[PDB]
Amino acid sequence: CVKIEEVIGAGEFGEVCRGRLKQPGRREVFVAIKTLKVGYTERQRRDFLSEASIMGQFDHPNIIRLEGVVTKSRPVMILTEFMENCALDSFLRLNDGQFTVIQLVGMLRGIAAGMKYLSEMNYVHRDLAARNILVNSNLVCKVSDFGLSRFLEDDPSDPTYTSSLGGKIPIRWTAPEAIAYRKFTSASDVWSYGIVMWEVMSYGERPYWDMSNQDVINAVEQDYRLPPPMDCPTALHQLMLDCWVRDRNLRPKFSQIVNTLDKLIRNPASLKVI
Ligand SMILES: *CC(=O)Nc1ccc2c(Nc3ccccc3)ncnc2c1
Repeated sequence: CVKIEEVIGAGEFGEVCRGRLKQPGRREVFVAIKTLKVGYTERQRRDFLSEASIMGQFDHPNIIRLEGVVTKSRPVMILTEFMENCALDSFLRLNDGQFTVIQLVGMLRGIAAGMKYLSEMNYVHRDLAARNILVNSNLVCKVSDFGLSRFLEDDPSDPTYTSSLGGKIPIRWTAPEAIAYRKFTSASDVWSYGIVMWEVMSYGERPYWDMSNQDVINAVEQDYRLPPPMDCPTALHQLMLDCWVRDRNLRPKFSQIVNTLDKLIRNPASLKVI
């Protein structure tokens, strides 16, 4: 059924590799295979498999699909569909200025559609960032998690994640109430989405640049907000500003985000105003 082709990276419970899957009756496809490390503990086997149960609960075109889970043979495997263009952040950094605005709004509409599905089921992601968005050959963007351990680290002195009692926290992507009081809701994912919008419109620039993680929290509290990226339509920036309102009750819902993006797609002339 499954054959590993090449080790593409490492995960927190073992290795992550590219391979092939032969379904009985269906055509052979390229898949991503997660393996459990040799000499694993009772907790590690439970934690690795529980992450498959979370992913296995979702069926949507903009959410990474779980093909199957191997449990009979040791080491155990998690099998998901292959995403040829890899992580959205690196993909945009390599393809700088190569897409029209319509194509970028299309990428954003998919992420928003995927996040709307998650919000319906009262699922809070807690780590929505372009680094956790996977892209396929048809440029379809999918909300991911529990993937590669490695990620882009622009400056280890202002790391992407800061350790917290409950969990790791990505300062630049997290809502100020989430940072301050661990108030993680679908409204704090909306703040993260706004950050993702800015990542997509800037072709993978670092949110807040040179500013330290502490300077970000302070600037945000003093009502600073990221400026519009170069040649970004005003409507999109205004949408990012709605996502970044301090009052979390005024931020749009993911269904409202989808509707605004569909409205901009229906009237493409509106996207000329910069
Ligand atoms: C270029 C590159 O590294 N491409 C990748 C990386 C990761 C990945 C994954 N990750 C994943 C997420 C959750 C569970 C298991 C694996 N899936 C699909 N394609 C890729 C491509």
